[PDB]
Amino acid sequence: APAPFADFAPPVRPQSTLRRAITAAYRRPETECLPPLVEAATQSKEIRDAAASTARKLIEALRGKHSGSGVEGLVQEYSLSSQEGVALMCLAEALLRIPDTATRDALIRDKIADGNWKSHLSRSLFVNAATWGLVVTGKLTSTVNDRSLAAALTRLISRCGEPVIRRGVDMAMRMMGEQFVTGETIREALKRSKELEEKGFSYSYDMLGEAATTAADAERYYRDYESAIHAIGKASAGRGIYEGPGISIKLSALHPRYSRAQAARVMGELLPRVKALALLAKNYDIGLNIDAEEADRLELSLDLLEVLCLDGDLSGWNGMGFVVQAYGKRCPFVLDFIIDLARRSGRRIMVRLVKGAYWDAEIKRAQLDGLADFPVFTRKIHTDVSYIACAAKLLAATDVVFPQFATHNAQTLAAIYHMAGKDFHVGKYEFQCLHGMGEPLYEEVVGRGKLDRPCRIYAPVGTHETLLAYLVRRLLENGANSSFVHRINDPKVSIDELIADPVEVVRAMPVVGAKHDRIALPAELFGDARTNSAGLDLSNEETLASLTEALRESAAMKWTALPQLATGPAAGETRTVLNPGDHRDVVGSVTETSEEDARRAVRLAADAAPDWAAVPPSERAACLDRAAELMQARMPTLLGLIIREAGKSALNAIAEVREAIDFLRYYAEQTRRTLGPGHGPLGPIVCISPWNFPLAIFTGQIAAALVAGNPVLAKPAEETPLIAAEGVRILREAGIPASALQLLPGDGRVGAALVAAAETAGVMFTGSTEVARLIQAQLADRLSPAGRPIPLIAETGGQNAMIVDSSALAEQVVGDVITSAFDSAGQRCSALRVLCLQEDVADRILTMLKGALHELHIGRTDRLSVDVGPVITSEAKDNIEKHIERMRGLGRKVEQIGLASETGVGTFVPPTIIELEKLSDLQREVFGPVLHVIRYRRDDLDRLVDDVNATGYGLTFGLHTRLDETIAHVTSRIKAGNLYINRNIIGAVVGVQPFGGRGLSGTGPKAGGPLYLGRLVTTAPVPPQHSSVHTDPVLLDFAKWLDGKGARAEAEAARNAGSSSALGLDLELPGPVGERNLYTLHARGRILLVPATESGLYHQLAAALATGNSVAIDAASGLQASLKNLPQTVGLRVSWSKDWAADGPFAGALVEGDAERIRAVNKAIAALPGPLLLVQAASSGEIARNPDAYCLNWLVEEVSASINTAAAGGNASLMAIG
Ligand SMILES: Cc1cc2nc3c(=O)[nH]c(=O)nc-3n(C[C@H](O)[C@H](O)[C@H](O)COP(=O)(O)OP(=O)(O)OC[C@H]3O[C@@H](n4cnc5c(N)ncnc54)[C@H](O)[C@@H]3O)c2cc1C
Ligand SMILES: NC(=O)c1ccc[n+]([C@@H]2O[C@H](COP(=O)([O-])OP(=O)(O)OC[C@H]3O[C@@H](n4cnc5c(N)ncnc54)[C@H](O)[C@@H]3O)[C@@H](O)[C@H]2O)c1
Ligand SMILES: O=C(O)[C@@H]1C[C@@H](O)CN1
Ligand SMILES: [Mg+2]
Repeated sequence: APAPFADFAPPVRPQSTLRRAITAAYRRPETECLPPLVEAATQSKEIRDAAASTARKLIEALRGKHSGSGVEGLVQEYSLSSQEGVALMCLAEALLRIPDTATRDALIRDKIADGNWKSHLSRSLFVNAATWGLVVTGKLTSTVNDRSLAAALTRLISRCGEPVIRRGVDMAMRMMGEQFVTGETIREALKRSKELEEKGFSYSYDMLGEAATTAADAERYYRDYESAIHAIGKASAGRGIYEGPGISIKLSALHPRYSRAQAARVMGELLPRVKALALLAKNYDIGLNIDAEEADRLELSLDLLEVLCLDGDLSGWNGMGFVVQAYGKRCPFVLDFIIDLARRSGRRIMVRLVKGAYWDAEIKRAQLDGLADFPVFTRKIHTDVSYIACAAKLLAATDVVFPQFATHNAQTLAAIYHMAGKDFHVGKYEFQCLHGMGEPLYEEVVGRGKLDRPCRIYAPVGTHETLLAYLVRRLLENGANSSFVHRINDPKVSIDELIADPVEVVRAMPVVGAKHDRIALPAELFGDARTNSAGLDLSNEETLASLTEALRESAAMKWTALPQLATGPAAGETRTVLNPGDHRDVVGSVTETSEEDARRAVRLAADAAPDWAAVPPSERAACLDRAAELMQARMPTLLGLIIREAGKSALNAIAEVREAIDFLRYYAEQTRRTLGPGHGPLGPIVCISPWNFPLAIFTGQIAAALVAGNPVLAKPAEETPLIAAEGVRILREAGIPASALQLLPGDGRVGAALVAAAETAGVMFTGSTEVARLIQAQLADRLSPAGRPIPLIAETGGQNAMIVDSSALAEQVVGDVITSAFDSAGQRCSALRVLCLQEDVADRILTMLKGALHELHIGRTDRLSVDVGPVITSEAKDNIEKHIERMRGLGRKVEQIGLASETGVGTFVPPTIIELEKLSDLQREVFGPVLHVIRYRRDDLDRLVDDVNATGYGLTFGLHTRLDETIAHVTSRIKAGNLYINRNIIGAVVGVQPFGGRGLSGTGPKAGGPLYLGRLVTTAPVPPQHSSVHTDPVLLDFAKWLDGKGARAEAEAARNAGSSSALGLDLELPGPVGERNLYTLHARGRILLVPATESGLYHQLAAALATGNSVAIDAASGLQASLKNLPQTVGLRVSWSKDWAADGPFAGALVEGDAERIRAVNKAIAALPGPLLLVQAASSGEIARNPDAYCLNWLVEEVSASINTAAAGGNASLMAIG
C-alpha cells in the first residue's frame, strides 16, 4: 500500500533559484511590486520629452486619418437604432451560413426582404448578439434580448427592405472575412499578407484554437497547426525567422487537461506534440510562438519552454518564441528566468511582451478561490509601468533574446522606441500589433520614412465559427474604457492625456502601487459584514510543497471519535475508520454511542440549556468566530482528514473547510444583526448530518443551533465520524462548553434515539428523503411542553436537471456538466443528475461530453492528479451499479470510463453517462457519478420544465442559454430552490447562494440564508433586509370581503398580514465580480388549512394569502358556511379537501386546535404522501392573543439564483474599472 500523500503533487523538476523567485511574486501585494518597476522604467528628462513628442506625432496622425467605421456608416445611412444595427448583423451572420451565394441572394430577394424572416432562418438568429452588440455599440451585454432584436429586425426590414439587408450582408462578409481574421484559411491569409510584407511588416499567424475539451479536439488543433506550419514555411521560402512569417500556438489547444494538476500528463503527452511542431518550424526556419493564457498556466508552461530549449534535436534554430504578460506580477521574474534559459541553452528566445488578455477573468477567479491577492495588477497604469520596466530589462539582453513589443498604445511604443536608442538592425528587436487593429499606428512606424522599425502582425486565421468563439475577449483588449484604442477614438480625451507618462504619474501618487479602490480583495468580498474564508492556490509550488508535508503529517495522526457527553467521553463499541479509496488505509477509530448514552446526553443537554441560553448572543457569536479562525488555521490538516476519511479531492476538501468557516462567520454575523432577549431558544436540538459534507453541513447545523442559544446533540454520519469529532474539538476550544455541544457517533439508531428522546426540542436533519420521512413520523406523536409541534428542518435529496439550448457554447456546457455531475463522484446533493439537450445540438454536445468523460482520472484522492474519488461504501457502490445495469438491461446507451486496477482496494464507480428516452425513466435519486441525458425539441421546452418539476424534487437547477426570453420562461416556470444560469450547479456559497430546495428536497428554511436562525428560537426575529413593499392582491380582496361580512377584526388582521408578508422580496447579495447572485421570496404553493373555528379559519386564510399561497381547507372542519360568496379572485385560490392525500402535494400547513387535536392532525399530515410539510399550529386562544400565532417566515419560499454574467467572454462592469 502506497504511503498517504507520498506522491501528492511532486513538481516537474526541482525549482531553481530563478523559478522560486517567480513563484514568490505570484500574489505579491501591489504596493510591493510597483517601486522596483518604477525604478527600472525611469528614463531621462530628455528622453521623456522626446518620447512625448513622438507619441503626440503618432496620435495626431492616427486621429487625422481616422474615418467612420463601416458599421457606423451603415447605422447612419439607414437611421438604425442600436438594436436594429445588432439585429441586422445577426441576420447577416445567419445569411452567411448559407454557403452558396446564389441561394443566399435568392433567399434575401424573394423571402427575407418580402416579410417574414422567421419562416426561413432551431438556432436563434441572435446567438452571437452579445458580440455584435460590442461591434455596434462598444458595450458588452452579457445575455441577448432576443425579443427586442426580433422586433428590431422586423421593423428595419419592413422599413428599409432588401437594400439594408444587402448592405448588412456585405459588411458582415468583409468584417468576418478580412477584419476579424486575415483570411478564412492559412492559404488565404498568406495571399493577403504580401501587400504589407512588401512595406516591411511581418506576420505571425494565430490559428484561433484554444481550450481543447477532448482528445479528438486536441488532435484536430494539432493537425491544424501542422498544416499551417507547412503553408507558412513554404511561403517563408528561406526568409528566416525575422523577415519571414511564423506561427503562434496555444498550449491549451494541444491537450484537454492542460493544468498543473495534470502536470505529468502535460509533460508526457503535450510536450512531445509541441516538440514535433517545433521540429517542423525548425526545418522551415520560421518562428513558433507559445501564446500566454491564464495565470495558473504560466509556470507550468515554463517547464515546457525549458525542455524544448535544452532539447538537442531543436538546436540550430532560434525561432522558438514565448509570450510574457506585463499585467502579471511575476513578469520581470519570468523574464529573468527566460533570459537565463536563453543564455544556458544558446537559443535566442523570441520574447513577445504583451500586457495581457484575461484581466477580468483573473479578478473573478481569485475572488472565487479566496486567495491572498490577485496575480495581476488592478490599476491599468500599473500594467503600463510594468510593461515599460520589463521592456528595459529586455532591451539590455538583445544579444541573448529577441524582444517583441506587442502594443497598440502609442505612448508605450514611443517610450520604448526612444529607450532602445539609435543603434538598430533587423533582428535586434521588433514591435507587434494585431491584424485589423494596429496597422494605422504602425504604418506611422514601419519604413524608412517613418521610424524605420519593423512590426509583426498577429494575424487570426479561421472560419466564422472559429473567430466568433472568443471574439468578445479580443474586442475587450482594445475596447474597454481604459484601452488606448478606445480612448484615441474618444474626442473628450486630449492628446496631452494620451501622452501622459505612466511612470511619472505612478511615481507621484500618494501610495505608490495601491490596489484599485473599486476591486475587493477576496478576503474583503463581504466588506464589514464578515471576513471571507481563505482558500489555497494549488498552482503555487510553495503551497503544494507546504501542503504535501501537512497532508503527510495529518495521515500519521491517530484520529479518534468518541461519545463526548457533557460529563466526559463515554465507553462504547470501537471500530476502525477506513479510507474509501483504499480499505488498507486505516484513518482512525470511532467509539460509537449506546442508545442509553444518547438518551442520557439529551437529559444532560436539557439540564444545561439555561446556562447556555444565558450566554449573551454576541458572546455565542464570538465563539463561532473563534472557531472559524481555528478552522482557517488548521485547514491543511483538516484537508488531509477529509481527503482520506470521505474520499474527497484536495480541491473539494478546501471548498468543504471554506464552507464550514463561512457558516460559522455567517451565522455569527446574522446573530449580531438579530438575536435579543425575546428570541428564546427552543432547547436541546438534535443535529443529524450526512456523510458527503462531513465538516461543512455538520458544522453549519450545529453552529446555527448553538448560536441561537440551544444546546446541541451532534450525531454525525456513521461513515465520517473523525472529521466531525475534530469539528467538535475546535468548537469546544473556541469556547462552546462541553454541556452545550455533545458528540454522539454512531449509526441511524443513535440518530433515532436522540430524535425520540423526551427533552428533544428541535431536529435539524440533512440526508435522504426516506430517513427524513421516518424522523417526521417520529416527531408526529410529539409536542413541546407548550403543546406545539417540535420544529424539524429536513434538507433532503435532489433530482437536479440542467437545460441547454442551441445558443449555449458547447465547451462551456461540457465543462460545467463534467464538474456538476462527477465532482465528488456525484456525491453532492446539488449534483447534476439529468442533462437536457436541445435536439439540434444534442449529438455534438454528447460527443464532446463523452470525450471529456474519458479524460477524468479516478483513484485514491491523496494525489493532486485525481479528479474523481471513490464512493463512500460498498453498499453505495452496489446500489449505484444496480441502477446502471438496470438501465443497460433496458437497452439504454451507457458510457463509462475504464477504471485502473488500483481502484480494486477501495469502492469506486466509474463516471457514467446514460442516455434516457424520457425523464420518467428515472425513479429515485441515484447518489453517484451517473449523468442521465435526455433530448428535447425546442417547442417542447415548456413541457420539459413540467417533466423536471414532475419528479417532486426541487433542489438545484441549471440553464445554459444566451436568450433572455428563454431565461425568463424557464426560471419563472421551474420550481427549485437554487437556480444557476450559464455556470455549474454545485458549490453554493454561504450568504451568496443560500442553499436549500422545496418539495421532496426540503422543508427550508435555507442553510446559509437569513431565515435559518429564526427557526431555532421560539419567537423569530426580523431578518436583515427582510421586508416587502408589495401586497398580495388576493389578500386585499379577502380583507375587503371580510369587512363586507362584518368581520372587522379579522379584516384588520388580514391587512396586517398583507403588510407584514415579505412576499416579493428581491435582493442582490454581495459576491464575486462577474456573477449576479439574487435572493427572492415567493409563495410556497398550496397550504393545507386545518381550522377549528370561523375566526381561526379567517386568520389562517389571511396568513396564507398574504404570502401568495393557495389553500386547501379541511372539509371535515364543517366551516364551509363561513366562506360563502367569496370574490372570484379568492375563490380561485381556495379549495376544500375531504381526502388530503388526494389533493396534494402541499407546501405547508396551518393547524388550529387544542394540544390533542394538533397531535392528531400532525399524525395525519405526516402520513400524506410526498414532501415533508412545514406545519404550524396554534390554539384558538393563541390566534386571538398573538398576531404572529402563525409566522409568515415559513409561508414563503426562498429562491436563490446565480447568473454568470461573464459567460459571454468578458465582464461589462469591469470594462469601466481601470
Ligand atoms: C501581437 C499581439 C500578441 C498578443 N499576444 C497575447 C497573448 O499570447 N497572451 C495575452 O494574454 N494577450 C496577448 N495580446 C493582447 C495584449 O496582451 C493586450 O491585451 C492588448 O493587445 C491590449 O494592450 P495594449 O498595449 O494594446 O493597449 P492598452 O490600452 O495600452 O492596454 C490595455 C491592457 O491594459 C490591461 N489592463 C486594463 N485594465 C487594467 C486594470 N484595471 N488593471 C491592470 N491592468 C489592466 C490589460 O492587459 C489590457 O488588455 C497580444 C496582443 C498583440 C497586439
Ligand atoms: N438538501 C441538502 O442540503 C443535502 C445536503 C447533503 C446531502 N443531502 C442528501 O443526503 C443523502 C446522502 O447523505 P447520507 O447518505 O448521509 O443520508 P442518510 O439519510 O443515509 O443519513 C443521514 C444521517 O441520518 C442518520 N440516520 C439514518 N437513519 C436514521 C433514522 N432512522 N433516524 C435518525 N437518523 C437516521 C444517519 O446516521 C446520518 O447521520 C442524499 O439523499 C443527499 O441528497 C441533502
Ligand atoms: O452546493 C453545494 O454543493 C454545497 C452543499 C451544500 O452545503 C451547499 N453547498
Ligand atoms: Mg445512510
